[PDB]
Amino acid sequence: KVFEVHVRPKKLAVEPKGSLEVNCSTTCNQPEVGGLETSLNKILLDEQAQWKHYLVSNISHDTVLQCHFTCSGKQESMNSNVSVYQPPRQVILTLQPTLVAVGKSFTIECRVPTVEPLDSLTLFLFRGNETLHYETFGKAAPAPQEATATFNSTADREDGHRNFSCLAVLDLMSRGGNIFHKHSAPKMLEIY
Amino acid sequence: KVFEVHVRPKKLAVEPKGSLEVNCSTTCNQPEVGGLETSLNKILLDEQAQWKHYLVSNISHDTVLQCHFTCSGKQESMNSNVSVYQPPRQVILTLQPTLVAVGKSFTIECRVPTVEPLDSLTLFLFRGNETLHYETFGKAAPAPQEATATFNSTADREDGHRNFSCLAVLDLMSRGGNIFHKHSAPKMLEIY
Ligand SMILES: *[C@@H]1O[C@H](CO)[C@@H](O[C@@H]2O[C@H](CO)[C@@H](O)[C@H](O)[C@H]2NC(C)=O)[C@H](O)[C@H]1NC(C)=O
Ligand SMILES: *[C@@H]1O[C@H](CO)[C@@H](O[C@@H]2O[C@H](CO)[C@@H](O)[C@H](O)[C@H]2NC(C)=O)[C@H](O)[C@H]1NC(C)=O
Ligand SMILES: *[C@@H]1O[C@H](CO)[C@@H](O[C@@H]2O[C@H](CO)[C@@H](O)[C@H](O)[C@H]2NC(C)=O)[C@H](O)[C@H]1NC(C)=O
Ligand SMILES: *[C@@H]1O[C@H](CO)[C@@H](O[C@@H]2O[C@H](CO)[C@@H](O)[C@H](O)[C@H]2NC(C)=O)[C@H](O)[C@H]1NC(C)=O
Ligand SMILES: *[C@@H]1O[C@H](CO)[C@@H](O[C@@H]2O[C@H](CO)[C@@H](O)[C@H](O)[C@H]2NC(C)=O)[C@H](O)[C@H]1NC(C)=O
Ligand SMILES: *[C@@H]1O[C@H](CO)[C@@H](O[C@@H]2O[C@H](CO)[C@@H](O)[C@H](O)[C@H]2NC(C)=O)[C@H](O)[C@H]1NC(C)=O
Ligand SMILES: *[C@@H]1O[C@H](CO)[C@@H](O[C@@H]2O[C@H](CO)[C@@H](O)[C@H](O)[C@H]2NC(C)=O)[C@H](O)[C@H]1NC(C)=O
Ligand SMILES: *[C@@H]1O[C@H](CO)[C@@H](O[C@@H]2O[C@H](CO)[C@@H](O)[C@H](O)[C@H]2NC(C)=O)[C@H](O)[C@H]1NC(C)=O
Ligand SMILES: *[C@@H]1O[C@H](CO)[C@@H](O[C@@H]2O[C@H](CO)[C@@H](O)[C@H](O)[C@H]2NC(C)=O)[C@H](O)[C@H]1NC(C)=O
Ligand SMILES: *[C@@H]1O[C@H](CO)[C@@H](O[C@@H]2O[C@H](CO)[C@@H](O)[C@H](O)[C@H]2NC(C)=O)[C@H](O)[C@H]1NC(C)=O
Ligand SMILES: *[C@@H]1O[C@H](CO)[C@@H](O[C@@H]2O[C@H](CO)[C@@H](O)[C@H](O)[C@H]2NC(C)=O)[C@H](O)[C@H]1NC(C)=O
Ligand SMILES: *[C@@H]1O[C@H](CO)[C@@H](O[C@@H]2O[C@H](CO)[C@@H](O)[C@H](O)[C@H]2NC(C)=O)[C@H](O)[C@H]1NC(C)=O
Repeated sequence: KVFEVHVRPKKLAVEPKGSLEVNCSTTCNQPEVGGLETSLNKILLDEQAQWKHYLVSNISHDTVLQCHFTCSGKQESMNSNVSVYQPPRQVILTLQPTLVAVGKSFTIECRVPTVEPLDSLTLFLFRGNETLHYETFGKAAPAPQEATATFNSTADREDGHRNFSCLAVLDLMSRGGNIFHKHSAPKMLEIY
Repeated sequence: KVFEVHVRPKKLAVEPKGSLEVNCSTTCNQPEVGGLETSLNKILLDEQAQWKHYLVSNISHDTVLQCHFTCSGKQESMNSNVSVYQPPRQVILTLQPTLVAVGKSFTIECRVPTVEPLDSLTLFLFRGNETLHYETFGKAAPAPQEATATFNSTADREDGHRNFSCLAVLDLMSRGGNIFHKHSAPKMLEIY
């Protein structure tokens, strides 16, 4: 007979050394077998015939939790995707050269050390209040765990009075986590 | 190739809700498989290629821990016997009747509520400083968890001035535990 097995939470992001509670349940009344399989340490906190609640702990990297139940010789299962993350904590802006001749080129560069996963980190390069460029990571250019975005522009007369800045956004929403923002201190360019 | 697997401690007695650390080791250099199997909650505290140290917890009744390692497709293993215990905490002595005619019979009775395992509990019936009787439990007469020892004697003139008492001894030495003693308050008989 067709039965279901569910895991709450289906996905969740947690920081290094973090932990989480998982409720592994099924529609089967008397499961012959039932459990949450994981490579991490786990404590069955509580169970009933139709569910088991565990506390899984000390998560260091992405990992999958396998929740399963056997009903009349038939096994069903469902996984929970746990992701690790460290939010942008420092965002540095650099203008190269700091002194530029009007109408000539310069390089804006943004760097965010220690942030993961990087394939969910996007950096924005602003000028005053206009977005000049932005890029998501995760293809290799400083990828799983350390990123940088550099853009070239030409110095304009108005850059004598508008700030350049960068914004890091770690969107963990599709990984069961939230959205983290960190702005850099603004930097003005010296033009002549 | 012949290898060994050892568990420390080979046996241990612990109280209800207690816990213990187990060091599961082998002589095999690179075990393909290795672990401590148990029905209790367990935390791998630390490991090396030749050992795993776990903290097993919340022990409620006797239980066996299965320590195993696989070396080149061959499995070896060794168990650790965990016993639960609650030491004698109260020992009551009763003389029936309290007033006895010299040369006539009376019943000494000792009772120790809540003590386990009972097959390692021995009660002693003393008169002054002489052991009158003693019995080990574990055959059914109030057995796994609640015991009583009753003995009959004839009232003697000297019982007018010597105390009757009982001593409970829980010897857990063959179960990896220690030895617990609890005496009862002394009771004198009234003879006429
Ligand atoms: C957990 O992670 C796995 C790994 O990607 C996800 O599996 C994919 O799920 C989609 C949607 O059903 C399929 O199209 C893919 O083929 C699956 N890939 C694999 C390797 O199985 C799964 O969906 C994730 N679940 C959640 C809730 O995040
Ligand atoms: C774990 O999840 C299960 C499955 O959804 C929960 O079970 C339900 O719990 C509520 C309250 O106990 C009941 O109204 C439902 O009917 C229960 N369903 C079943 C099949 O028993 C359970 O409460 C959760 N447990 C914990 C500790 O979070
Ligand atoms: C959480 O996980 C980490 C990584 O597995 C554990 O760190 C190891 O700890 C041992 C023993 O304390 C050290 O000898 C290792 O060098 C550590 N490895 C790494 C990669 O850091 C940490 O101990 C775990 N925490 C708990 C409470 O089990
Ligand atoms: C950045 O701020 C400037 C204002 O200092 C914005 O300029 C606007 O220009 C548009 C079109 O010329 C007008 O609709 C607004 O009235 C102006 N705003 C102000 C405050 O003067 C500019 O649009 C803003 N850019 C972005 C991307 O928001
Ligand atoms: C921004 O300008 C810099 C500096 O002129 C460019 O860097 C040069 O790139 C070429 C092609 O990759 C290299 O061969 C040169 O050695 C680089 N110059 C120096 C001085 O190192 C860079 O390509 C530009 N980037 C963008 C995004 O416009
Ligand atoms: C460029 O950035 C600087 C640095 O934040 C801005 O200067 C601040 O401006 C406010 C409003 O006038 C003052 O109360 C602060 O004390 C200033 N801080 C410093 C360090 O000077 C400046 O407003 C920005 N310029 C533009 C054009 O947006
Ligand atoms: C753990 O408990 C088991 C259960 O009795 C003990 O197993 C017996 O061990 C003796 C000595 O080798 C054998 O003669 C018996 O046949 C075994 N019985 C069974 C059912 O296997 C074991 O010795 C105990 N170990 C310790 C250290 O207490
Ligand atoms: C667990 O038991 C093992 C096996 O006896 C211990 O390993 C020995 O530890 C000492 C010090 O580390 C060494 O001198 C021995 O040579 C080790 N033997 C091997 C095979 O490595 C281990 O120390 C114990 N671990 C804990 C945490 O108690
Ligand atoms: C230690 O083991 C006991 C016995 O398995 C656990 O007691 C159960 O606890 C649940 C949830 O707290 C209660 O709903 C049950 O009625 C209890 N059963 C019995 C027989 O007492 C106790 O929770 C365990 N402790 C830990 C920390 O897991
Ligand atoms: C109990 O105590 C009495 C002493 O009050 C013991 O009587 C002893 O009797 C033996 C043999 O007649 C003598 O060797 C001792 O000198 C006596 N002891 C004393 C203190 O007078 C009696 O032996 C003791 N019984 C036990 C079992 O120890
Ligand atoms: C101690 O004396 C008591 C009381 O006389 C004995 O109890 C009797 O035992 C018989 C045989 O089992 C029963 O049929 C009677 O009903 C009991 N008498 C009463 C009043 O209940 C007891 O057997 C003696 N025990 C010992 C160890 O000497
Ligand atoms: C019988 O038991 C009683 C109760 O312990 C003993 O009485 C004690 O004796 C000592 C020594 O003389 C006194 O310091 C205590 O205060 C007494 N307690 C009580 C409640 O009276 C008595 O010594 C024992 N009798 C025999 C013959 O051993």
